[PDB]
Amino acid sequence: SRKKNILKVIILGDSGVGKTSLMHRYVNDKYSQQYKATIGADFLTKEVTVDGDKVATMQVWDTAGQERFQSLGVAFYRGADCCVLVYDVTNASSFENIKSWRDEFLVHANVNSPETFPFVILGNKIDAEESKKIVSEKSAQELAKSLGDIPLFLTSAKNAINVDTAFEEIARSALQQNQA
Ligand SMILES: Nc1nc2c(ncn2[C@@H]2O[C@H](COP(=O)(O)OP(=O)(O)NP(=O)(O)O)[C@@H](O)[C@H]2O)c(=O)[nH]1
Ligand SMILES: [Mg+2]
Repeated sequence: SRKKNILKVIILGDSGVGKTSLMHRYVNDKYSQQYKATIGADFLTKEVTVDGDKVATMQVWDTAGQERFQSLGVAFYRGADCCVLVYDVTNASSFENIKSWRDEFLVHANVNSPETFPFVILGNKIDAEESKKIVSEKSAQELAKSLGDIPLFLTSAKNAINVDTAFEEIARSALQQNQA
């Protein structure tokens, strides 16, 4: 009935990049222009089908990007099946911080094979005006390759662009990690 081997997904990234917006666009297909800043760590669940015939339940964990609001530490990272690294295409420092988030996860999630553990990078706010978008796709692809050929998706939680495609890959990678 209730107890399931869920697929545990952690979403990480700087404050302001749109992690909460992405979680709500994925799980509830809704977008609110103004969410409160996230404090601690909470999750939502979504039942999904992976690649046509596998049913699973995703547990998507949303986290606090601001250090003053990280009041739960990082122990909840353990047991994760996939880690999502979000940057804002309009914010260079959020992009520059992607590897430190990857590495923070790796130190504390106690995964057994860091080299094969699935990461997915999301460059969010691709709907922004072109003049505001300062992180290039080319630059993002270079980083994703350098971190181990991790998948990169450009998204908009606001306009519902590519969040479904991205989480299709998050779900398939999570399931593969969960079952291997
Ligand atoms: N243009 C645009 N703005 C977005 C998009 N997604 C989120 N935003 C804005 O980015 C801002 C931060 O969004 P939010 O989801 O709360 O970010 P967060 O990463 O959860 N912040 P925190 O880490 O503090 O909880 C808000 O102003 C939000 O409206 C998007 O796809 N496009
Ligand atoms: Mg948030």
